[PDB]
Amino acid sequence: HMVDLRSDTVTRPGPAMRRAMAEAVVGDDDYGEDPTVHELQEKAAELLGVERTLFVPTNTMANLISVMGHCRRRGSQVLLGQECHLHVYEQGGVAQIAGVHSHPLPDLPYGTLDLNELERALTRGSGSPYHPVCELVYLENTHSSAGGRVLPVDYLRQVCLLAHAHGARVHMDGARLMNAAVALRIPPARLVEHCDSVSFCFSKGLGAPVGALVGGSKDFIGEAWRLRKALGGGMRQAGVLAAAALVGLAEAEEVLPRDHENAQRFAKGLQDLASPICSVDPATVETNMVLVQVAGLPPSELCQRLQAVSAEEVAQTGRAVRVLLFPWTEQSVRAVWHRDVSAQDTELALKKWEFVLRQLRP
Amino acid sequence: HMVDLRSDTVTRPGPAMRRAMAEAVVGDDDYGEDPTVHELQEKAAELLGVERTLFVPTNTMANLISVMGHCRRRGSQVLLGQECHLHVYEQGGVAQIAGVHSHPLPDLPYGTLDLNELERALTRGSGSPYHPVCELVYLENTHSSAGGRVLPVDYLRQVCLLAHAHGARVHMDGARLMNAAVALRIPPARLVEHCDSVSFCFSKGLGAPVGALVGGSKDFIGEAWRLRKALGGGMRQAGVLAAAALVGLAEAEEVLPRDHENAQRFAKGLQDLASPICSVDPATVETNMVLVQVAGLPPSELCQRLQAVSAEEVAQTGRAVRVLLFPWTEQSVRAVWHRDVSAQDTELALKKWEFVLRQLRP
Amino acid sequence: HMVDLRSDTVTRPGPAMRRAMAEAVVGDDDYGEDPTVHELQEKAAELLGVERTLFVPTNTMANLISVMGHCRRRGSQVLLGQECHLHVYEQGGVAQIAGVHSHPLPDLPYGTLDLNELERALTRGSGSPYHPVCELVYLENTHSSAGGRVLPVDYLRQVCLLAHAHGARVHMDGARLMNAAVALRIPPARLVEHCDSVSFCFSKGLGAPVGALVGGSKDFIGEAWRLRKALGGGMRQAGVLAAAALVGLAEAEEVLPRDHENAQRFAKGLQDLASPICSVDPATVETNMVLVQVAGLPPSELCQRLQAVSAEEVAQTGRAVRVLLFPWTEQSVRAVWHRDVSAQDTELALKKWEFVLRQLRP
Amino acid sequence: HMVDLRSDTVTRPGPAMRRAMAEAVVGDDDYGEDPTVHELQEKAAELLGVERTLFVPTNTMANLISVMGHCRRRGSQVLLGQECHLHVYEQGGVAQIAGVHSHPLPDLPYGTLDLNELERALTRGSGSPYHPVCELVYLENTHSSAGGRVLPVDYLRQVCLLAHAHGARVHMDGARLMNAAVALRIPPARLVEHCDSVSFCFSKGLGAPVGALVGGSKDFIGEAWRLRKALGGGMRQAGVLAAAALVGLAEAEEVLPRDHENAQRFAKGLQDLASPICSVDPATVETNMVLVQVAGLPPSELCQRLQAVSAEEVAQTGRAVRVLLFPWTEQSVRAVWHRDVSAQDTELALKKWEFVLRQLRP
Ligand code: NA
Ligand code: NA
Ligand code: NA
Ligand code: NA
Repeated sequence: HMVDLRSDTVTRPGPAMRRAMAEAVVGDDDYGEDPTVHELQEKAAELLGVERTLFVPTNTMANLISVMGHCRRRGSQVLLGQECHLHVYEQGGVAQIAGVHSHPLPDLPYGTLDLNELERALTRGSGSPYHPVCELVYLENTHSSAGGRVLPVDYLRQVCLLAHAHGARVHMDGARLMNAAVALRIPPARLVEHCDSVSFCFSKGLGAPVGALVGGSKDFIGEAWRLRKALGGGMRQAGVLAAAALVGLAEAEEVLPRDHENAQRFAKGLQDLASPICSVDPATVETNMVLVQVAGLPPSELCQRLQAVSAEEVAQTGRAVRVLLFPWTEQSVRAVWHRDVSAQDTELALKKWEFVLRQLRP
Repeated sequence: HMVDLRSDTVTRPGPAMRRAMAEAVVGDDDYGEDPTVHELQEKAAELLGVERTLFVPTNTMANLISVMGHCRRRGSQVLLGQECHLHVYEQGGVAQIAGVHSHPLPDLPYGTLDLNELERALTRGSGSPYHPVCELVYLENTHSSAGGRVLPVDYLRQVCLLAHAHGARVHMDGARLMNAAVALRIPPARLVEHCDSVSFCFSKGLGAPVGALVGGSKDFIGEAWRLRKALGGGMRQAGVLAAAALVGLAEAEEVLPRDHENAQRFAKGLQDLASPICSVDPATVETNMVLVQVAGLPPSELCQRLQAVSAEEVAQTGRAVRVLLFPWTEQSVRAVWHRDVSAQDTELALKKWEFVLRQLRP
Repeated sequence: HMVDLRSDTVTRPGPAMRRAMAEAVVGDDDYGEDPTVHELQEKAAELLGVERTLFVPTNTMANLISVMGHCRRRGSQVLLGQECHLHVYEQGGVAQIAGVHSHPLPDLPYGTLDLNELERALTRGSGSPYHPVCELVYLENTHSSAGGRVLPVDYLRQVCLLAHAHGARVHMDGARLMNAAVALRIPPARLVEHCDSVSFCFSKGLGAPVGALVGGSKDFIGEAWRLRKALGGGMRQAGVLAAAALVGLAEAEEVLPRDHENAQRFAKGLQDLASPICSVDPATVETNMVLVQVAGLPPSELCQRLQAVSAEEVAQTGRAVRVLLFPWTEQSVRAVWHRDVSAQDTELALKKWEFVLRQLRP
Repeated sequence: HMVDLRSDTVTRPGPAMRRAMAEAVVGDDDYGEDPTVHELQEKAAELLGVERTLFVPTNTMANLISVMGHCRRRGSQVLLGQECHLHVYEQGGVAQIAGVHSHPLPDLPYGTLDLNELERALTRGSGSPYHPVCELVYLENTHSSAGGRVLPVDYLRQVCLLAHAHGARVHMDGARLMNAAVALRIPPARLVEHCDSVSFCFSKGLGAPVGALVGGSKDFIGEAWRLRKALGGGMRQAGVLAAAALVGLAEAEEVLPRDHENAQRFAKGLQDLASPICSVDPATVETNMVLVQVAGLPPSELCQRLQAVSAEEVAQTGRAVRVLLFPWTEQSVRAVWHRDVSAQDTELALKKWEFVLRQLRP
C-alpha cells in the first residue's frame, strides 16, 4: 500500500473525468472555437466573480501572465511575500521573462503581510522617479509555504484599500482558492471581490490532469491572450482538458471538505501520540495541509522511514503502508491531502507514524 | 456540408485518440512520474535521432525554449528567415521573452536561405566585438509561409557546415517535419541528423488535441526542463495528452500521404479550370498546402464566397459546401489539408470553387 | 604625418572647447542643478524644434532610450533599416536590453525605405493580435552605412504620414543630423518637424569629446530620465562636457561645410586618376563621407598600404603621409572627414593614393 | 552662506581638475586610443588589486555591468541586501535590464548580511532544478543606507568562503570604498582581495565631475566591454573625464580623512546639545555620514528649517547658514560630508542646528 502525501498535484483522473475528456465537444481554442473551453471559462467567470477568464496550461503561466499584464511599465515593481510560490518556486520568472522588480515582504506565519510594512513600501516610491513604480500586490490564498493558511476576507479588504490608494492593482494566486473558500464556508467570489485579477489551478485539489486559468476584467483577459500566445500556451483542442476541469469544479464542495477532515483527524491522532520527536498543532491545520515539526531527526530521514517498509512494521501494525512525504523546512515536513487519499489511508499512515516514531523514540 | 481548409490545426480527436486519453496511465510529469509522457518522449527520440525529448504544450514554446537554450549569451543573435514562423507569428518572443537579436534573411520562394548571404552574415560578426555573437541558425521544415515547401537534405547539410564552421548551432522548426519526411520518402531522422535541436508538433497533421516536444542532446533537454518550468509548461498529468499524441505518431506515415494527394488533386483540378482569376502550379504543391494565386478579386472576398452558400450553388452543383480558407498574401490564399478532409470533400470543394469562379468569370 | 579618415569620432577637443570645460558652471545633473547642461539642453531644444532634450553619455544610449520610451508595449516592434546603426553596430540592444522585436527593411542605396514595403509592414499586423504591434519607425539622417546620404524632407514627410496613419511614432537617429541640414542648406528643425523624437551626437562631426542627447516632447523626455538613470547615464557634473558641446553646436555652420568640400575635392581628385582599381562617383558624396569602390585589391590591403610609408613614397611624392581608413564592405572602403583633417591633409592623402594606386596598377 | 550636506556627489571640480581636463591627451576610447583613460584604468588596477578595469559613465552602470557579467544564466539569482543601492535606487535594473532575480536579505544595522540566512539561501537552491541558480553575492562597502558603515575584512572573507563553496561569485559595490579604506587605515586592495569584481566611483568623495569603473579579471573586463558598449557607455574622448579622476584618486588619502573628522565633530557637537529632539551616537559615524535621529518633528520639516534663514537666526548666531540635508528614514535625516564642506562650515552648521533645535525645544 502507498499513501502519497507529498502534494495535491498527484491527483489522477477519475472515471467521470476520463469519460468527460473523451466525450468533449472540442475546437481550436486559438481561433476561439473550442466550446468546452468556452464553458469552463464562463462557469469559472461566475464562480470567481470576474468578467472573463482564460484557460492556461499551468498556474505558473497564469501568474506569469498576470504579472506581465499588470506590471507593464518599464521599471515596475511587484510587492509579494517572501515565501510565496511566485518568489520561490517559479524560476524567478518575474525577472527572467517579465523583467519586473520584486520587493518581497515577510509573511511566513499566517500568509499575511504586515499592513504597516506594506504601507511603508507602497509610499517609499509613491512619486519619486528614483524608485520603481509598484503596480501589483501579489497575494496567495491559501498560502502553501505557511501550511495552507487561509487569508481572511477582512485582511483582503485592507490590502486592496492600501494598494488601490497608492495606485497599484491586486492579484491573488488562487492555486488553492477553493480550499480557502471551503474552510471559510463562503462562496469563492467573496474572496475575489477584493482583487483585480486572480489565478486558479485545476490540477491540484480539484483532481484535473492539466489546466488553470487567469481571471479579471475583459480587457485584462484580452491582453492576456497575447501573453498566453507569446509564452507558448495557445493550445488548440484544449476542450479535452477543460472537460475534466468542469467535473472537478462541480465536485469541489464535496471532495475538499473530506481532505480537510482527514488533515484534522491526522493532526489530532498525531498529537494524541505525545511524541518528543514530532509535534503538530491541530489548529494550524486550516485546510488540507499539516506541517509536522520534527526534532532530533532530520526531516529527510523521517520521510525515508515513513516511505520504507520493514518486517517489524508487519509485526506491530500488520500492514505495509508506504507514506510518501516532502521535507519542507529544516525542522518540519509537509503533508497535503487530496481526493486520492482515503480516510482509511489516513488511519493507515497514522499507524505507520506510530511505528516509525517508536523506533526513534529518545 | 463544410470543408475546413484554413489550417491543419483544426484536427479533432478520433475515437482511438479519445479512448487512449481515458485509458492513460498518468502521473506527475513534473516529478517525472507520468509513464505515458516518458513513452512518447522515448519513442520520438528514436524517431528523430535525438538523445532526449521534452513534451511541451505548444510548438511555440518548443521553439522559444530552443532559442533560449541556444542563444544564451548576452549579445547573441539568431539567423532566421524573413517569413518564418518565429519571426512573424510568435509575438516577437525571441526579443520580448528571450531577449535575443534577430537578423532575418530572405526565404520566400523555396523556404531556403541564400548560403551566400548566410556566409556573409556568419562572417560579419565572427570575431568582431562590435557585433552580436551569432549562436543559432533557425530553419523551418516544412516552410509554412512558402506553402509547405520541403527543405532538401543537401541544403540542410550545407547550412550546418557553414554554421558549425563559424561556431553556431542549428535548430529546425519541425512543426510539419512529418509532412516533409513523407514527401521525401525518408525516415525523419535523416533530416534531423544535420541539426543540433529540433521541434515537433503533434497538434497539426498528426491529429492530437494538444502537444509538442523539443528534441536534442540530453544536456540541451536538461536545460530545457527549467525553461519549460519557467515559461509555464510544466504540466502534471500530461500523459492524458501524450496518449493521443502516440496514436498520431503511429498513424502519420499513412494519414499524411492522403493529405498530400488531396492537395495535389485539388491543385490539378483548379489548373484544369484554366481560369484567369485563379492560378496554381501543381508542382509548387510539395506537401499538404496549396497556395492559390488570386487575380481580379481581393483574396478576402474569394474566401467569403467559398464559405457562403446561395440558392444558385444548389442549382449548378447540387450541394451546399462551405469551403473555409484564409487569405494568405495580398494576391493569394492558402489551403491546408488534414485527416478530417476526405477525398470526396476535396472534390466537393473543387465544385464549390468552379461555381464561385464562374460567377465572376471576366 | 598622419591623416585619420577612419571616422569622425576621433575629433579631439580644440582650445575653445578645452577652456569651456575648465570654465564651466557645473552642478549635479541628477538633481537638475547643472546650468551648463541646462543651457545645452535648451539651446538644442530650439535648434531641433523639440520641447525638451536630455543630455546622455552616447548616442547609442540616446537611441536605446528612444526605443524604450516608444516601444513600451509587451510585444512591440520597431521598423528600421537593414544597414542602420541600431540594427548592426549596437549589440542588438533592441532585444537584449529593450526586449523589442525588430523588422528590418532594405535601405542600402540612398538610406531610404521603400514606402510600399513600409505600408505593407505597417498594415500586416495593423490589428491582428497574432503579430507584434509596430510602434516606432526608425530613420537615420544621414545614413552612415550608405555613405552619409541625406534623407530628403519630402521622404521624411511621407514616412510620418504612413507611420502616423497606422498609429506608430517616428524617431530619427540624428547622429549626423547637422551634416544633413548643412547639405540641404535648411535649418535643422525642418528635418525634425517630421518626427516625434530625435537623437543628436556631439562627439562626431561637432568636435566634442563626449556627449549626446534625446529630443522630443516634454513627456517623452521626462520618461527618458528614468531610462537614462536605469541604463547608467545619470551623470552628476556633466556641465563640463556640455560646455564643449555648446562650442561645437555654434561652430557647425562653419566647420561642417569644410568637411563636405574636402570630401568632394578628394572624390574629384580620385576620379581624375582614372584607375581601374579604385572608383568613386563624386555625386554619391552628399556629405563628409566618400565610399571608394575597390576592385582587384582586398579593401583591407588597400588600407594597409595607405597607412604604410615606404622610401619610394618619399621618392615620388616627397612626404610621408599615413592615410588611415576602414574597409567598409567586401569591395569598398569608407573615408570620413572632420575638422581635424585639413585641406592640405586632403591633398596629401590624394598623393598618397596616387603612389599606392600606381604600385598596384594592373 | 550655504552648506550642502545632502550628498557627496555635489563635489565640484577644483582648479587642478579643471586644468587637467583641458590639458588631457585624449583619443578614441572606443578604439582603445585614449591614453589618459588607459592610465586611470591601469592605476586603479594596481590600487584595487584587480587585473583590469573599465572606465564607465556612472557606478550605476558599473554595477549593472557586473550583475550582467556574473548573473548570465537563464534562471540566475543575485543575493543582495534589502537596503543596498542596487535593490532600492537603481530602478530595478537587475530585472528590467539584466533580467536577473533578486533575493534580498536584511542588512539595515551594520550593512552586513546574516551569514546564517546567507548559508540557508545559498543551500536552498544549491542543486535543486526548482530554484534559480544563485551566481552572485552583492555587497556594499561602505553601506550608504546604513550610514556609511564599514564592512570588516573578516566579514568579507567569510562571505566569499560561503559563496565560493556553493559556486557563487562576490561583487563589491565600492561606491565609497575609499571612505572604507581610510577608516580601516588599510590599502584598498585588502578589501577587494575577497572579491571577484568591484565597483569604484570617482564622482562622489574623490571630487571628479563624471566617472566610475568596473574592476576584475581580464576576462570579466573583456566581457564588460560589450556590456558597456550595449548599455550606452562607450564614450570616445573620455580622457577628458579620466584626467580629473586621476587627480582625485591621488588626493583621496588626504581629503577623505578630513570629511570623516568633520562628520565625527558634528555628531559630537550635536551630542553635546542633549536635545530630546535630535540624537546621534558618534560611534555609529564610521565614515563621512551622520544619521541623525529625529523625534517630535517630521524629518522633512527639520530639513526645511535648516535650509531656511530668518531674522532671528542672524540675531542669535550672527550668520545666515543654509544647511542642505535630505530626510532619510521616517525618523531620521542623513548628512554626508565632502571636500567642498570646510571645517568651519561644519561649525556653522552646528550653530544653525542649535538655533533650529532651540526654537522648537519642548
Ligand atoms: Na492533478
Ligand atoms: Na489538432
Ligand atoms: Na569626438
Ligand atoms: Na562630483
